[PDB]
Amino acid sequence: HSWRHIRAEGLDSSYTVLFGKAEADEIFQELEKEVEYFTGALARVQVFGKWHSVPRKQATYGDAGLTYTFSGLTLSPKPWIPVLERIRDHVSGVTGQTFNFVLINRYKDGSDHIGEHRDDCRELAPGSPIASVSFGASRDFVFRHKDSRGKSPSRRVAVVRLPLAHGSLLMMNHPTNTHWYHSLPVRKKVLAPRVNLTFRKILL
DNA sequence: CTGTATATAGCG
DNA sequence: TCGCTATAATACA
Repeated sequence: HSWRHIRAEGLDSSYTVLFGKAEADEIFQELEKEVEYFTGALARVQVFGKWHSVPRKQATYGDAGLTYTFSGLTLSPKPWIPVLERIRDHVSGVTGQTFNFVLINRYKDGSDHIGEHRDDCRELAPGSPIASVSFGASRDFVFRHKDSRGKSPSRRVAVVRLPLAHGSLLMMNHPTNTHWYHSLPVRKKVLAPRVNLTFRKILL
């Protein structure tokens, strides 16, 4: 109900805290108990011609039949579990949006990270918002405009930086993900784990 | 003078 | 400790 609006050219997101500390703690504990992360061949991706194990853990849950593909890796969704349905439904209630899929990224500490990218799958329903819900350690989240990259950038739109707190929701609305890359950079001083859930509308 | 795109290495 | 550019080899359009 009270949102910090994050706006810039082609950037339209909003940030709010959904859950107090006690409730966020319970949910975090239950996520740590219940979520099953991919391992092995389902945790390696191909970027710039080389394969790497991802510097974090990932899981996908959602409706049957959906798939999620990026960087040479295809993930199939595990059936929904109660903790994930409760979060999905709370976010849906607060936003008026619906989601049929969630990507979970877990960062064991500040050395786990995710590189710059846009969430612009073919399988992502056109114009649908992405709901990013975070539990555990606060981590810095960075938005960067496509045109501001690489030595002599075309222009210089300033980076937008947000800490995402325990129990928070970041809604990324169209067309944020057509124009802006995001990442979760390494933060060596962070010692504790963070679990991020990104709820999405995926096309069958 | 001139295609576009994408995890760590190797700097500074 | 952080953040910059270049780019593991292709795959396009």
